[PDB]
Amino acid sequence: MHIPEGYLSPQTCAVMGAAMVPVLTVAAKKVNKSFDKKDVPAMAIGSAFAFTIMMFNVPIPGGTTAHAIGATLLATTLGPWAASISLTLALFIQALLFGDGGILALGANSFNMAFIAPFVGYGIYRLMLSLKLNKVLSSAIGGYVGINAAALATAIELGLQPLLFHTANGTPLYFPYGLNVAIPAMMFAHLTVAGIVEAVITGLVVYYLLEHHH
Ligand SMILES: [Co+2]
Repeated sequence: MHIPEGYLSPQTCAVMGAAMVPVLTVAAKKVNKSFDKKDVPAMAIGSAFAFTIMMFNVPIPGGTTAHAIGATLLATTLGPWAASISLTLALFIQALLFGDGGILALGANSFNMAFIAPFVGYGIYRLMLSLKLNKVLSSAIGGYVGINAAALATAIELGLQPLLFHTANGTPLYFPYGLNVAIPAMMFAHLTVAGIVEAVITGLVVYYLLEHHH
């Protein structure tokens, strides 16, 4: 779902970045207060793991791409504030060193994948636990819902572009497809393939982690 450079207006990029700043600021303070050095390797591993699985995507006509993220997996294991930083780091490296997702679109992409995805996933995860579902199942359901919420956010950011940024003749200045295209396109991919892959990967790793072995 990574948004490439030029898909979003500079104004949209600026708003998303200004929203993402307080988040990461708060995240940073939360982690500083309750993580000790020994916990830092786990963030970095989670970060490298999310990066790796995100590289495996499929283009979506009408949208951007579809791939898993591991956002809820990081959120259930590191806490959402630390998942935030790990996931954002992965996105930073992807954009800056690999050209995957635009640089100015970084506030947008991290808002979707490094904020919405793990916080929705974790919230859902806590809910399922309170319904007495086991951690493996709750995390997997949280994963599905989280990635789909991020897909929706992405689809809405893109879809608003032709509506808000066009020439006097009504020609799109950036992303050219509206909500009518972007939402069914992005949501269909994520409700039926990417969400499931995400759920499976989340539950699997969570399972083996709980087993501490195999
Ligand atoms: Co993406």
